[PDB]
Amino acid sequence: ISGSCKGRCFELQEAGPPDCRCDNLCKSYTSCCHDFDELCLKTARGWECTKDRCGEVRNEENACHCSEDCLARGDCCTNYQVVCKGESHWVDDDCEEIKAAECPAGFVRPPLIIFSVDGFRASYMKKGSKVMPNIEKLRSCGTHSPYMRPVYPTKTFPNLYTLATGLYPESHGIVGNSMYDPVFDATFHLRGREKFNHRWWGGQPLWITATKQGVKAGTFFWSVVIPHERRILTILQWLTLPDHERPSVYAFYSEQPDFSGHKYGPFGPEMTNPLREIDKIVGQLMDGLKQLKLHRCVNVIFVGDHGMEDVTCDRTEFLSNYLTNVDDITLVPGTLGRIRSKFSNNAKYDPKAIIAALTCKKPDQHFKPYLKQHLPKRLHYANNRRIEDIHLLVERRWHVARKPLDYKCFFQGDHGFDNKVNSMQTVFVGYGSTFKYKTKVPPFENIELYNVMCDLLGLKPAPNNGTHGSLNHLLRTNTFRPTMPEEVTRPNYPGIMYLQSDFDLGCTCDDERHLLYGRPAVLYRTRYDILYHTDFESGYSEIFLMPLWTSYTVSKQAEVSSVPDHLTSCVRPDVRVSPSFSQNCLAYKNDKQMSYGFLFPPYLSSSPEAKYDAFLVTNMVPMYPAFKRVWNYFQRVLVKKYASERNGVNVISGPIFDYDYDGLHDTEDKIKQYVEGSSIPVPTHYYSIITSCLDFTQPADKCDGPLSVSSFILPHRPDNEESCNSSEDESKWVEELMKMHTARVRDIEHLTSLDFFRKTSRSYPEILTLKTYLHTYE
Ligand SMILES: *[C@@H]1O[C@H](CO)[C@@H](O[C@@H]2O[C@H](CO)[C@@H](O[C@@H]3O[C@H](CO)[C@@H](O)[C@H](O)[C@@H]3O)[C@H](O)[C@H]2NC(C)=O)[C@H](O)[C@H]1NC(C)=O
Ligand SMILES: CC(C)CCC[C@@H](C)[C@H]1CC[C@H]2[C@@H]3[C@H](O)C=C4C[C@@H](O)CC[C@]4(C)[C@H]3CC[C@]12C
Ligand SMILES: CCCCCCCC/C=C/CCCCCCCC(=O)OC[C@@H](O)COP(=O)(O)O
Ligand SMILES: [Ca+2]
Ligand SMILES: [Ca+2]
Ligand SMILES: [Zn+2]
Repeated sequence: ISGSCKGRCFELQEAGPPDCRCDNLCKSYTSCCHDFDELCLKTARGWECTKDRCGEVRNEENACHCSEDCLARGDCCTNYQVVCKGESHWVDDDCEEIKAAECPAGFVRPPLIIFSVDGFRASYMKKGSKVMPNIEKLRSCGTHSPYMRPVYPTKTFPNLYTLATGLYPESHGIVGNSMYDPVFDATFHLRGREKFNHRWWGGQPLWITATKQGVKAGTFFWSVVIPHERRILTILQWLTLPDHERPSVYAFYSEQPDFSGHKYGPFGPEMTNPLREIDKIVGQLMDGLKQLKLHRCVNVIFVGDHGMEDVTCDRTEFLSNYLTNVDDITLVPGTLGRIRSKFSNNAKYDPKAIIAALTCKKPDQHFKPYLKQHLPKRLHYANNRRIEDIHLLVERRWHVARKPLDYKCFFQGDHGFDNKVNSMQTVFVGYGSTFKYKTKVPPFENIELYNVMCDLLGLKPAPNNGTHGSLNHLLRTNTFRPTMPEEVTRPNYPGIMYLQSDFDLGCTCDDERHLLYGRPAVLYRTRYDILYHTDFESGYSEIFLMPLWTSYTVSKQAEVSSVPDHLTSCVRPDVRVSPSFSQNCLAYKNDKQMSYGFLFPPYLSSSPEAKYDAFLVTNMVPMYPAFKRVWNYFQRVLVKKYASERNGVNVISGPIFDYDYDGLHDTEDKIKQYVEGSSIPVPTHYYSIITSCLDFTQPADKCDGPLSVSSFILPHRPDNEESCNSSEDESKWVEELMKMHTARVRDIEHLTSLDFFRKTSRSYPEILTLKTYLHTYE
């Protein structure tokens, strides 16, 4: 019978054009039939059976049933067997390893149930089985990490879609809870019907990837009035559908503990209550799965999207204290700041004046302004038209707003800060057939889970920003095996081919062991030369006229010499490299804005004789004088420091060209600044990979087991306006700037189209785990 919801409640073939709908999203579209809340959302007698309800006569108006025939109809309360058939709650069963998916007949695959909780800070898991018995046993039985790193901004909507796509917000388009698309000339918001339009959403989410490859998904979404218990009973009821109508992947999301976390903060005593109610819902799901004889078949992912931080209104910075006029600008306020012009036609609006008026203007300033290209590359922002040119990175525990008027304490917790902040770290737990038994894994970013979930359903994942294989150690059996990217350009090994008289670069001068993990593979068409020296090895690009990488090893005992005062302006030609593909000092001395540095520092030479190799023209790179304060401190103080703390370090350094701020290696046509009157391109960033042995008892060049690595992508900027303390000695701000721009080896690989750690004696999945490690310093 058409026109009403009986026989169709939460049907997985929902559609507005035909009839009124009865699915779990009819509320959000305001299109439910008149009998939806009467038939599909029954709430009589609650969600728990009792001793007296055992074997009752079927009353169809009850919320859930405790009759005898409910197991066949597939709509018992989740505690039916526990209270009526003497069974035990799943949380009380001992932890028994699942060596193989024990599934009842009919299941092509272990079902995947995604359980998402908003605002579940990683600190919450320290409450134990006293508050959350079901969650802690999922964590101890299955696979878990100390925390999971979200994406920036650490907000629900960008993170929930990132979890479903594996892409950064810059690529899937959901760059914030609120955003303005200038092409649409429209505003995206949390509340409202604008979010329902498909134009805002890029990438390919998990449910679309499953649908396209013949794996039914159903409906991932739940209208907010549908209670959590009804959402669980709906999922369990779907699990009893016939074979070719039963979805394989399911998703539950909960708005707690985000709501209570905002009202009371992450450490409020009121936080205990919602975390009990969340574990109750987890208990209902696992009780129902055991009741369905699926507790040893289903895969369950308990995941969060963002943490929570203590934020009060008394800690809100106001732009009206900084800018002469705030009426000409529109600001996205809160734990992050995005500033654009309020008027289409306003030529009196200039970003350089606003950025300057916001740059180190007050002591104890709790925000920092950035052009989006100058944000730390680990954030992977910028590359989207919905991302404004002016971004304010807000200090943790603080807010920023335009005026005090747009501000009228209502809240005690908030989120959205840098994704490396401790309070923003969230949780991940994997329990089920394919997940490992009682295993802890290192922290990882949520961009990597999309590959795992498709692997759990046999789906080929759409292109994403996870490094497929870096999470292979999460599963019991992996169908996917990573492929080392094959080398595109083979290197040249040039000997001495020229005489020093062949060179007229206008340059003066008054006169294995260093490649520990194999050479980097060049993954694009170019021409470069391998150059061996006593102290360092480098792959010199003949196209960019500078090395793409330079590798050298500093022992724990290595001494730091100094350039003699008569050799400080010494640059020598490389007789192995043609003068046609060499840099020249006349370019640098005629460029009044640019100086030069060295990828291998002459301060770390093993001998004055070998020091002349450091002054080769093939070891030099264009560097602004203000950046040379940062580069020279890193090479002369910090590398020796790192080699002392870590029993030697292997340093791989090189330039990065990303003028279009898309995170990918630029080709020749995208470089927008050269050395004046030259063909020497100006790098936008400089990277370094500092590798040691995880077992510090062994030196870096004699390491047997896993490695310890840390990387940075220092922005090559002509001023130090980013560091407000740059007036003082380099021991008071440089290390802080580098900690801000920490990076994964993976991010350097994207920005240079290179591949590191190819001959390591470790398994490639373990290496893929290393290349995704982010040293957060927190
Ligand atoms: C994160 O992953 C996404 C998706 O893999 C990456 O974005 C993709 O970037 C590539 C390279 O720029 C784009 O490919 C190109 O497509 C154009 C047509 O638009 C055409 O010239 C070629 O087919 C070329 O391959 C691709 O369209 C784009 N896709 C999406 C969905 O964004 C992104 O670069 C990754 N981020 C990082 C930091 O690696
Ligand atoms: C409970 C409501 C208030 C929350 C609104 C839910 C909203 C986030 C969901 C509901 C419908 C979803 C879209 C739909 O599933 C189809 C796809 C196709 C895919 O290629 C891109 C994403 C998209 C458009 C979904 C986006 C998220 C939606 C709007
Ligand atoms: C497949 C992995 C994802 C698991 C399934 C989640 C659904 C897929 C994600 C879709 C992107 C849009 C989110 C869906 C609705 C979000 C429901 C929700 O809970 O929103 C609450 C959020 O406003 C409040 O948090 P904040 O304002 O950021 O503090
Ligand atoms: Ca680029
Ligand atoms: Ca300064
Ligand atoms: Zn949330």
